[PDB]
Amino acid sequence: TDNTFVSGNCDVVIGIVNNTVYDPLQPELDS
Amino acid sequence: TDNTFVSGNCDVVIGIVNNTVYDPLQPELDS
Repeated sequence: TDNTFVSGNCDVVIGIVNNTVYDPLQPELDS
Repeated sequence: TDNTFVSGNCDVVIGIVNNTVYDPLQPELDS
């Protein structure tokens, strides 16, 4: 999430794909 | 906070206004 940014949804961009975004906030909450 | 940068204070800036900043850490710590 620090390297990328969110804008809109995935129903507009042509050729878009799926992946898993590793949020740095997640493991720190579980630590 | 990810789209704005903090510097100085609200006494030196001329014509500054007041607003609420969305802290991404707030709903994550509450969740």
